[PDB]
Amino acid sequence: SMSKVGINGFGRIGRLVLRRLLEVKSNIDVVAINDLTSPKILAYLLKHDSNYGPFPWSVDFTEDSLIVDGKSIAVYAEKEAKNIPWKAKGAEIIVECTGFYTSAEKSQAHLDAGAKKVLISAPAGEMKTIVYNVNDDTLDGNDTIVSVASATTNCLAPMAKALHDSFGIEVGTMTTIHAYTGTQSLVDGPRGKDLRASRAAAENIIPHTTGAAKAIGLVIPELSGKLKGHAQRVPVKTGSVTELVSILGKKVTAEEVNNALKQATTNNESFGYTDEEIVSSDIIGSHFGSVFDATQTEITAVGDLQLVKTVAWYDNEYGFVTQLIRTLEKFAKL
Amino acid sequence: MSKVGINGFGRIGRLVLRRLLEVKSNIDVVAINDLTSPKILAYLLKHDSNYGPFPWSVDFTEDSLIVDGKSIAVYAEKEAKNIPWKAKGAEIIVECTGFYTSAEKSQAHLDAGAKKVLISAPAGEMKTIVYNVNDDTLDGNDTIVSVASATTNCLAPMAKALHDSFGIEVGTMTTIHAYTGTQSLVDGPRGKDLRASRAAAENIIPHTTGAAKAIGLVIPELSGKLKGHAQRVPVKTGSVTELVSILGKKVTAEEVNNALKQATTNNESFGYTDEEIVSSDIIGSHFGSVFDATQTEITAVGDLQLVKTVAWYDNEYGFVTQLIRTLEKFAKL
Amino acid sequence: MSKVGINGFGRIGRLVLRRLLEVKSNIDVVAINDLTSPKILAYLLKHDSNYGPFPWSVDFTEDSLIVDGKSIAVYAEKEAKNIPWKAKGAEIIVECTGFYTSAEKSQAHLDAGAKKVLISAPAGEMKTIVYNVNDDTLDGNDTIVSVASATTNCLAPMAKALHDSFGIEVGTMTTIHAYTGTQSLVDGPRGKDLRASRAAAENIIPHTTGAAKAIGLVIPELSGKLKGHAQRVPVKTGSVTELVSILGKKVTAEEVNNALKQATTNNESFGYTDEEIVSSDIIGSHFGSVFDATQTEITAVGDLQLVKTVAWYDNEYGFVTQLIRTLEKFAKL
Amino acid sequence: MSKVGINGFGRIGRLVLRRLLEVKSNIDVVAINDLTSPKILAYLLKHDSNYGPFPWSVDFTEDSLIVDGKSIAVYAEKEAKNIPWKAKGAEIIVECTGFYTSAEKSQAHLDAGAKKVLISAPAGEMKTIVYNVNDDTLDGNDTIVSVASATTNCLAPMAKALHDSFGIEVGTMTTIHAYTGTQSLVDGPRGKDLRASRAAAENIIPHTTGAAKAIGLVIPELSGKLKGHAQRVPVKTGSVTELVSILGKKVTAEEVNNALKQATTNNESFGYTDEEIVSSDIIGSHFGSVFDATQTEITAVGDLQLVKTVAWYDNEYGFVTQLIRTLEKFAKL
Ligand SMILES: NC(=O)c1ccc[n+]([C@@H]2O[C@H](COP(=O)([O-])OP(=O)(O)OC[C@H]3O[C@@H](n4cnc5c(N)ncnc54)[C@H](O)[C@@H]3O)[C@@H](O)[C@H]2O)c1
Ligand SMILES: NC(=O)c1ccc[n+]([C@@H]2O[C@H](COP(=O)([O-])OP(=O)(O)OC[C@H]3O[C@@H](n4cnc5c(N)ncnc54)[C@H](O)[C@@H]3O)[C@@H](O)[C@H]2O)c1
Ligand SMILES: NC(=O)c1ccc[n+]([C@@H]2O[C@H](COP(=O)([O-])OP(=O)(O)OC[C@H]3O[C@@H](n4cnc5c(N)ncnc54)[C@H](O)[C@@H]3O)[C@@H](O)[C@H]2O)c1
Ligand SMILES: NC(=O)c1ccc[n+]([C@@H]2O[C@H](COP(=O)([O-])OP(=O)(O)OC[C@H]3O[C@@H](n4cnc5c(N)ncnc54)[C@H](O)[C@@H]3O)[C@@H](O)[C@H]2O)c1
Ligand SMILES: [Cl-]
Ligand SMILES: [Cl-]
Ligand SMILES: [Cl-]
Ligand SMILES: [Cl-]
Ligand SMILES: [Cl-]
Repeated sequence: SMSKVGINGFGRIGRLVLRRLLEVKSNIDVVAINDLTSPKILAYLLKHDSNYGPFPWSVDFTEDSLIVDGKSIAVYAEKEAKNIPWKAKGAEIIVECTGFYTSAEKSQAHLDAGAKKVLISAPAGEMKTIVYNVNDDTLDGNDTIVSVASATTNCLAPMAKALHDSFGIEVGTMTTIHAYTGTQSLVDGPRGKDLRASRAAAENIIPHTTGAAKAIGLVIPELSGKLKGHAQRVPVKTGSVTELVSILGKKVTAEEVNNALKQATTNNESFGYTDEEIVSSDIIGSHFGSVFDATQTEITAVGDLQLVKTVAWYDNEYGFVTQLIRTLEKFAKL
Repeated sequence: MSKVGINGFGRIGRLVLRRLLEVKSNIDVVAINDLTSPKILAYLLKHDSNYGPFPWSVDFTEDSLIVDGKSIAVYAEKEAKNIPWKAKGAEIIVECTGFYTSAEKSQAHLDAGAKKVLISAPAGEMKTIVYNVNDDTLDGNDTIVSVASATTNCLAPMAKALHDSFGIEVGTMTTIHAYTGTQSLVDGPRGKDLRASRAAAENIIPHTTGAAKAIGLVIPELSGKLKGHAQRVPVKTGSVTELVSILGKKVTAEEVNNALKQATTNNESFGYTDEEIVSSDIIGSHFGSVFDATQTEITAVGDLQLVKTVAWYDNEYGFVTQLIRTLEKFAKL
Repeated sequence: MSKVGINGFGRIGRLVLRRLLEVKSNIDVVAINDLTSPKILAYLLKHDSNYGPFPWSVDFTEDSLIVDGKSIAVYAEKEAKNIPWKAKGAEIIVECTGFYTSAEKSQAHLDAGAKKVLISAPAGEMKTIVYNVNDDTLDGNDTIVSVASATTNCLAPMAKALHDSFGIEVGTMTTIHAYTGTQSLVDGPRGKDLRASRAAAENIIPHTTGAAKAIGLVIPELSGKLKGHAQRVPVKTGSVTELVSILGKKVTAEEVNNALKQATTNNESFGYTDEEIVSSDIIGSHFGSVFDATQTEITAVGDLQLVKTVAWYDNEYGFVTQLIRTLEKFAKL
Repeated sequence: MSKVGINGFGRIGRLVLRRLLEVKSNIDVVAINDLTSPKILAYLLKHDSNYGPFPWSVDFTEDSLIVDGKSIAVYAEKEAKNIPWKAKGAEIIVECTGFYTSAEKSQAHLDAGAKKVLISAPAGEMKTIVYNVNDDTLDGNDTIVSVASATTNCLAPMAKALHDSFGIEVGTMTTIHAYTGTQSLVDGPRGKDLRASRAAAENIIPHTTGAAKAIGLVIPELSGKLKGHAQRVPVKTGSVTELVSILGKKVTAEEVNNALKQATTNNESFGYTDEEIVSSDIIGSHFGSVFDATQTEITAVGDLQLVKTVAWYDNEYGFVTQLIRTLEKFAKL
């Protein structure tokens, strides 16, 4: 069993990866970290978190390492993945969280740099892409580079799966009202080519493209090409919600849709259920990838024309991370 | 009837007066009712967190505002039946408190000596007006009317245009809506709406709204064919409405965009953009709705088609501009 | 041991219960009074926008909350003299409504059957306790006591240490303070504080506070020597207190900081940090005040010296841990 | 001189243009350098999250902006020496990038054919100007000059008036300051400054500034007498500076306010308010600083006296107005 892990990109997602690993007392062992800064700065960011608060374990550092819960972790500072000295500590599986290696072509650099497998924390083109407890059974021993898609995908997928299986989804469109992230702007200024991303993220509702629905065929093959959607990025720091409007393959009531979602969430560590009147901050630190909200279910019908709107919460930082880590633990034991 | 009183000199009520002054209306605000002192109403009029300084002079006396040199009586009667509207001859009441959103309740303004009420919110089965959609329905004998919600003013012009051009068979709405005074600053009781008891500037809060459900009051042919809800989020004003529809015809995005553009032409109430705007860009809008071509989306599989269309709105000032047009026509009957 | 009643199950009132259970306190909370239904209180206790899910089970009946399987009676009496405290034998009331902040007002809890009241806000000239500064001034005869504001609880430990080590000749205080429920979500009337009427999540808002003015109730040697005020800013909790002092002695930054470290040693109410923290890092703190040596500043010209000292506080949970420490001593008397 | 280039079409860079157009300056912006396309600078000039739509037409080509029907070249040179300032006759450079804050560094604008540079930030030991305090120190032989920070333009007028009337023997400043582009959107490395790495809109963030430390360049007799810092907070623009001074005379609050009223009278750079304003009320201010008499505070204990004076400022637009004033005068020498 491959127990030894490297994290590339010790950011929002990367830091939480470590946090979650120590929280579930995993046999997986983080032996090296690569970013662009000093151990001092990484230690400060790891110790102090604006969203989840103080790190639950001891954090200290050296000129070339972090010391977390008494255990030493090497820190490297290589912009180019192929130069990361992963063999020095035996980093076997790389959790790729930088945002700059989101393809097989790009992420294979880690293999050149001496790692064995790569798990990418973002969509990454047409490669094996896993949403745990939806399609993790498609994983095998020959998968060497894998994607876990976006938080949004981990939110949409299990909801869509439940619907697909119970009723059919003949066509649908998704809007996620999504917390702001590092790809957006603090103040109005250039942010590559996306004009909207240029705008101050905490002062606006900002429409934003996402591939979650578009590329859903990678997770649920039978819905391939049948979903579209987008994001409205809004001023909350983490916690998001996905709405899916579907034409289903069967006439339904709200109760029928809600019972089917309940069943699919039963005995399911990835996919939660609620009928409580919750709001976005209640999902912060969720250990699910998705939490279906029965109180938002809505059936609109005129004769035989039926629209069905299903809604699910997700903590796009930690909740997602819990999915990444479930996927990682299975990856390592193949 | 050129003389007006305002009940509820709140976010809507105050902007009502700003807008009347902005368009040099021959309507005359003579009286204002609220729950507080003139000092406090005057500070609030003078200094606005969303729109900045009042462009006119503002002073007060122990019973009045003086706005741009003109005296406006202030009353503090929590029951509308006790507002002395006849003292300064207030004929038309712009009801902006949120406590009289029905025929039965706003009757109190007429028992109190006014002739007409225009309610700044939905109010059941009464004439409900979205200006430049169904304003031709207003009548000389109408005494109590609604301008519905800001959300309704945003949805209706979009739904009207899609209805006329393609037909809407069924549809559902979500508005990503700026927070409002019906919500809470900090977590705490807010009557019986549990979601509304939560800190509004720190949460995405789902919230019910009749905008889609009551659309039949504005566009009879769409009666019962829409439903919808809001997601309240931390921006102070400026909101967006997404409508997802099954249309009566197969379409292209370009065809939808051009139909909509046609409907916005020479339309003081319904605006158009294909610029990559965000919500703060709608703050101060003088339209009730601004349709956004950049977010049009056609999802097609074989014969099936879903069409997502989206319009922005300044739920405060933009809605107010619709309220004033509706009031300018209401007063000349 | 003792049985308590909570009046005002609000931001402070709910966190009092959370903290009592977290420390496995002997105190049993037996009754709660507020203005609403058990359903609404259970919703609010369960789901907290600042601290997340309640760590215990929460349920309700028509007259009660059930928390970790223990029943707590719920009443809805706006006048404290009508709260049936005797029905469950609540002898110590934790007064958290904002409406009984005087000895004559909180007396009504004793007329209703309680023995002692601890008030969760400044309450005039009464025994006013900052735990680990002046908790020794409590005795078997006190029946109504105050714990001051969160700001007093931030200020008084810093001021006491400076007092004891160097003397404070005079000083002034400014706290950059999270917004609270006394402010407004949207621009609108809020009693006679004009500034409190303005949208709290969208402004820096100057705001009056007695923490400095009434510090003598907690540190008698400093009566009349300190003034200050707050700037309310848009963070939901997490506040910081700066104090500019002329000290009695003449000092280096290092020396100020050593004095404060000693004062924070084996002191569960008052903490120290030399880490570059920001306000969200204090959220959930089990201190009333955390002195920050990084912000210490000595400005000096000739024999003239200004000393600025800065301390953080979670005005919500942090304060509450102080209230609970004080509440535990006050029960045992 | 009437021919200017802007390096750094950022928050400050864009408002420079907006302001020159607002005052009908007979300076013309002929060229603009940044790191992006004309399409992106046009989108940004046209849509502003703080100040709304551009008041004038904005269009572009692949190498220019068309603003109010006039062409302005756009270049994208990382290094200032590589900028074709020569080409359109760029005489005075407004250096608003943050990256060329010295004489040596802004030299490069001269090495590429510009005469003068006006830097929009503190720039070490060079001629540093707060308009209507020390603009009389500008001469014809000046090439590279600074207008310091917004905080310096806030602090200087107030300090100047206190110094003239009473003397400041020593003093310390805290500015409660709107977040800027130098801070982080989410927790992440921002060079070596640990505090600047933290999410700016979710925290009160202590932060260093030289406004007080370098006041000597603006007010030579206050040299080395002041210190201070900032608490960055979650508002988008609009800040406030607090100064605690030991003055050279005993004073009342009335005496301190009248002296400030006098200094502000027919002073287009420095404003006065007796109204209970909040940060958003300063947004769009045409002053560098607005002294607020409602926050003046005198703490007296015998011969010892601390005086807190407080001034508001729009760190974006308000600072800009000072910049222009200085620019217009720099041009004519
Ligand atoms: N934030 C979310 O909501 C979220 C959710 C799910 C997935 N993701 C995805 O996870 C990835 C990381 O997101 P994030 O939000 O943590 O971003 P982030 O900016 O917080 O973190 C990126 C980290 O990588 C470092 N980095 C950048 N370039 C690098 C390089 N060449 N080499 C090494 N380190 C480098 C940065 O210094 C930073 O620590 C992205 O692909 C993102 O799309 C994000
Ligand atoms: N804010 C928006 O986005 C928006 C948009 C469109 C319509 N509306 C509607 O307009 C109405 C007002 O909304 P708002 O945002 O201005 O509310 P708000 O809370 O800002 O204002 C309400 C005003 O009414 C006063 N008031 C309350 N009860 C009263 C009584 N019994 N008598 C007299 N005055 C009383 C308050 O003091 C306050 O000044 C509501 O019906 C609301 O649904 C709001
Ligand atoms: N930062 C803080 O929030 C903080 C810190 C220290 C002290 N305090 C003090 O504690 C007290 C409460 O502050 P809060 O933030 O919890 O307020 P809050 O508004 O969150 O809580 C008040 C609660 O009291 C209830 N209430 C109001 N009037 C009542 C009455 N007559 N009878 C019974 N219940 C009533 C409300 O329904 C609400 O649940 C205040 O005196 C406040 O100054 C607050
Ligand atoms: N924001 C404020 O409140 C404020 C107030 C007073 C002074 N200032 C000062 O003004 C300057 C600009 O601040 P800002 O807030 O506008 O920053 P900003 O980040 O908005 O603007 C910086 C602009 O410079 C551009 N840029 C960066 N490097 C460049 C280069 N090498 N060549 C050309 N362009 C480059 C960026 O693309 C951006 O458009 C800073 O020096 C700051 O200290 C800012
Ligand atoms: Cl590489
Ligand atoms: Cl898509
Ligand atoms: Cl509905
Ligand atoms: Cl005081
Ligand atoms: Cl300094």
